[PDB]
Amino acid sequence: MSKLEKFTNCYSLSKTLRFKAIPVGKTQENIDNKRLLVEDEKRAEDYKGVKKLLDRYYLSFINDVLHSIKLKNLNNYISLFRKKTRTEKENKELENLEINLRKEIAKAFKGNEGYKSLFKKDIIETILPEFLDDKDEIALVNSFNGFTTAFTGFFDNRENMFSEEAKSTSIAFRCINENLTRYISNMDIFEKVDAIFDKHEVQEIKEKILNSDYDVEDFFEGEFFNFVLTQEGIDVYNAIIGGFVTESGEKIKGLNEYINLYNQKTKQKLPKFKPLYKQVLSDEGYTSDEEVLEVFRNTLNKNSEIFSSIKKLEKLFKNFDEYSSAGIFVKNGPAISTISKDIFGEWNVIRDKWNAEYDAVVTEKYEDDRRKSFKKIGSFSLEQLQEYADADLSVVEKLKEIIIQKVDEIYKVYGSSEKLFDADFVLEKSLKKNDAVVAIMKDLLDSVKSFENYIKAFFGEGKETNRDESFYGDFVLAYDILLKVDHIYDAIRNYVTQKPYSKDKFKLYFQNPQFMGGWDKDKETDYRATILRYGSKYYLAIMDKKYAKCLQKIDKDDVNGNYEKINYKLLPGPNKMLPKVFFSKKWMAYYNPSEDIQKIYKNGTFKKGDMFNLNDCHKLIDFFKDSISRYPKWSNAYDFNFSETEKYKDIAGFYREVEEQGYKVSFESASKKEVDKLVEEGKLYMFQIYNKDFSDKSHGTPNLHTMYFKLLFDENNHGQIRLSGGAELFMRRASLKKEELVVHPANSPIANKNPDNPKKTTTLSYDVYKDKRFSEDQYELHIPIAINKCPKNIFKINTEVRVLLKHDDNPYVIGIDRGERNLLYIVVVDGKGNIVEQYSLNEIINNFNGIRIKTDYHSLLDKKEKERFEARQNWTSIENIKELKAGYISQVVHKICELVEKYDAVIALEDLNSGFKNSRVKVEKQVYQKFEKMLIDKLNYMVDKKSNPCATGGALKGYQITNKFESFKSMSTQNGFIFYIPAWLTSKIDPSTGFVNLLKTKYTSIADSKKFISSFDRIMYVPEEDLFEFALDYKNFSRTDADYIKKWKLYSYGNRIRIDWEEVCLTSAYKELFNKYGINYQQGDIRALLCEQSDKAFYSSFMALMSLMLQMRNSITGRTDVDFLISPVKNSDGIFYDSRNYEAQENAILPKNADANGAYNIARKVLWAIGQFKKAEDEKLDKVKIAISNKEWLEYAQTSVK
RNA sequence: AAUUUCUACUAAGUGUAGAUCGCAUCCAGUAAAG
DNA sequence: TTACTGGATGCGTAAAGGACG
DNA sequence: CGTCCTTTATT
Ligand SMILES: [Mg+2]
Repeated sequence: MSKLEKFTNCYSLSKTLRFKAIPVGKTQENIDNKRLLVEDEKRAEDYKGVKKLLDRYYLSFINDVLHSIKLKNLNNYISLFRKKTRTEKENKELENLEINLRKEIAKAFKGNEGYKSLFKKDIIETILPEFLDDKDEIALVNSFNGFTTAFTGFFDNRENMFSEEAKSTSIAFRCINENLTRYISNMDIFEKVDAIFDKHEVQEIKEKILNSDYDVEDFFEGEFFNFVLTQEGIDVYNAIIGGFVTESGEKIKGLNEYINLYNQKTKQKLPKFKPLYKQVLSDEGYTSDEEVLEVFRNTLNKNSEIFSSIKKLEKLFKNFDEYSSAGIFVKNGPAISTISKDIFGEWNVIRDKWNAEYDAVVTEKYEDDRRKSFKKIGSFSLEQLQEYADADLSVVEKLKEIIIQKVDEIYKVYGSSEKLFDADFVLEKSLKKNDAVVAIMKDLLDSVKSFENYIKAFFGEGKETNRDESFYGDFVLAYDILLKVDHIYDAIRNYVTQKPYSKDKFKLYFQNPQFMGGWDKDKETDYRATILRYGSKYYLAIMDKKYAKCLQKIDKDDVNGNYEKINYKLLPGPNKMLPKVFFSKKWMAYYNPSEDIQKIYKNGTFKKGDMFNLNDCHKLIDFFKDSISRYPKWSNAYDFNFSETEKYKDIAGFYREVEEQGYKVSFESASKKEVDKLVEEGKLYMFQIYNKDFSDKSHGTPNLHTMYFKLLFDENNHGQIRLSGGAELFMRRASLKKEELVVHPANSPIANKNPDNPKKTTTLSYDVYKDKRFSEDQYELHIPIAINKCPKNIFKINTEVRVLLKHDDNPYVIGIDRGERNLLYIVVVDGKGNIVEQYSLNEIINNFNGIRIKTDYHSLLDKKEKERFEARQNWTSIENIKELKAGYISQVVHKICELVEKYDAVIALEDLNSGFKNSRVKVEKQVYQKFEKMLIDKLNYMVDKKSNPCATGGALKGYQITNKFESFKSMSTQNGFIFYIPAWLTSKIDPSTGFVNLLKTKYTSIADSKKFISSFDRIMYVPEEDLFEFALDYKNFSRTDADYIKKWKLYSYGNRIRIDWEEVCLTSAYKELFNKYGINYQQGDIRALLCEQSDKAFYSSFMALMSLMLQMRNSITGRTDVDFLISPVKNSDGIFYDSRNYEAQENAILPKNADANGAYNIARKVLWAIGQFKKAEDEKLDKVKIAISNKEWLEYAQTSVK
């Protein structure tokens, strides 16, 4: 009974293995003498050029069919689409009409005589040349005759456009699912807003845009949809909505622009038309230090247009007082937070001063309709913001001094960068080497980017009642120029952040358009590539064009050494292959098929469906079985042992066997002298298939991909991992020069980088070079493999995980959380919430033999964050931080694999689609999304390298506990052994009671503080404990619906940390506050005494002391020792939870700190989800809803503790 | 600081630990408030 | 002020079939 | 003829 070992052999997946290809003997000389690498480097450049020409005809062909087309269901479909109350029967009716519309478009493409020609040999040889009218381009298309097969990959990408399926690539999908849906949405908007378009206004658009051929009204009729399937038609429909610029250039207004003015001027909010997506085929980075520089000097020198727009905006905002503050607006969003801080010094006083009108009891249903109407507002005027400004304070004037300050900072940074704009300037060193120059460019780009992004706020996205067009004329003219710095900034950074070496490479064909397409022995002559073995080494052997049969004549040599030549036989896609070989002209004449058989096949009765007859399909199987016996190329290759015909449920049952049996890989001997003579003579080219695990010097654990490769040829592998066709071979030219490589010379000691490593220094007898693999031309071989090609353990993975989890008695859950003090933190938990393991993943411990050496990835990030600070915040140090985290999670992935294998344990992760990231965490959402992907990817085939391959868990019996990755958005609910969870109330929660602070202790008023004190049931001093006790029922406070116990007694127990920072003893601080105001706190219930006090400084110290008491999480930034969690509430045995009581222990039953609490509590929400499983029936486990609500969580956290 | 490739390395000396789905094609613009 | 690649397509083929000398 | 390039068949 192990939940893990029930998830093997579940579904197939493809993977690619990569290797260096090292030429052997005279291979590279003979490749050089034949100029093969030059031919292929040119062919790659021509190949990319031909595809763009091929696109042109494909584009032109699409318009021919799209213009002719007329959709049949159009009116009926649109009405059914519009009904908002459709029976489920009518929803399936709509799907049928939607499918038929896509089929009308696709069948219009595929019904042509011409369609079949586009993806055949003919297009390059004949159809394209006649189409083109340029002599040069026709010559390029002519370069690829006899090379048509190599275009197959490109053809398929285009076949996707003409599919009828609802897929992103399809034309019919763009037309029907996307454009037609938008068209219908625009008809709805049109009828509401039809009248406001002026009679003159429409007659304009008909002559200016339409050219008088159609009326603007036609474009919002359903039957007129056919016009807009073409890109030409889309351009016209979008032009009505957006507006047009004629050949004369006169600006023509658009319908959506009219709507803007109306809703603006009348302070209304009518809807606006969606433009139509482009058709599917209608219409790069800087490459050198000289180009990167040339753009910086051209776009940002002191007489560039961007610098001209800065001088105009300086003159515009210098006259800020001259304009109407009622017609100047600031877009609502983050810019409201910033500008609020800029002038008052406070983020949320602008928040308050419109809360001032809007602001007293708070049901969250009212608090959302509060908080929401809030977000609805689009912008604020300078007058509205001045209405918020206290008297004697001018909002416009101190905005002027802030904007003007930002332009003066640009001009100062220009003077520090002035020599970078001399026509005389030349570059001494490369930019990445030249930290000084890159820092100068960055400083200037930043000062202009920040000025741009800050000024962008003065829009109001209007859509805005009467705007100061005198201000927004000069402002829009200058800003559209200034906006160009965004593209410039991103391009220059992306260049500096790049690596020094280049991964650029090109494909090698060896003059075969289907080169190395497959490995089948019979096709070895046609493909001219095969695999050899000599001891531990493996080789790719390529037969030269003039000697395709040279390897076939070789025989085994009894006396001398022998290569092992691969014997690879595959029967691919038997459902696809079996008919073509048996219904081919060549075989159909040989073997008389009874009319029943060709009927059944032409009728489709063997295929499952309403046309399906078991006996008919059975008859087809026996026909195939007999023909396979008569077909000896197949019968002799594979030892076929078919199940008896009568057993088969469908035709796929017979195919499934043929597919599994249709695979064989063995090796044949071949004379090493004869083969090596072929290589010497130039008849054969030989590369060693190589990574560093094949080196003589290599020792210790190999790469997981090295194991996959060797297992392809291991006789203990029985179709678990098949060697797939479609391998490719590339040349990646050297990107670095050897003389320019960083060297650590031999016999001189090199300092080690790891602080934890005891050995501080290493000395070798040989030289070592940084990035040596890019200082030389390198072949690389890509090999596709097929894992679990015939899966036998067919079940829905989530349903099985739910069945096992329910009936599993002691479910183990692995919780993972992101901490502020800890990159990641792990808590493993048994089926009842007890903590089994808890530790930080700040240090990755690497094992080699019995030795252990750890790496503190938290200290690595700390040193690189300090390196970021030094040298401002350099473009590279951010990349170095981004890559180091990416390599960190690849270490953690294996640490979770062990824990899943060790505890047979389910994983608990944060749902990043719902939760909100505090940004105190070191691992930002983006790096964590990447992690949760890698976790998914590894769990499709989870393998422990150090396990014996035949074992379950080993490289031949990998675990499949996770479905294939789909999207970041699909990382919700559950993916097999992984459950995604909201992070709400996982850290700031007492693990020993489930208690949470639901109180709002922010001070607003004396009157608001009095109702707060009165809402408690009792506040008294407890002499026998020297504590203050605050009894409360959460029902007497607002926004407290989620709590389940309701009644709690708080205590001023222990210390807190106020935030610089100070330590506050709660009990004595309350006594200090009460003594300052003459309150007698020993006199039983004190509640009347506090409310009697009339001083506001009392209630502010009182609310602040309540804030500290309910602040269960206490930290000092920069003090990793202080992250303690303390509860103001007692448990069952009258103990207060204090996380420092458990951080001391080696094995603690409760979390050791705030970061462990989250990982502890993320795992407990899975336990709740397992609890819901144990409530349902085996058949309805699919129906059980996993997502936990805050009210279900607080009920579980407060009852499960006991 | 060597790598099929990536990160961390130097890991006891031409390398260590973990990870690693390639190749082509198309369409995109969202986000985001204790 | 944000950092946007993120989504989905499709192949991972041997043997029929034909063109060209 | 052979040889090389093409085209094909799809639960
Ligand atoms: Mg290794």
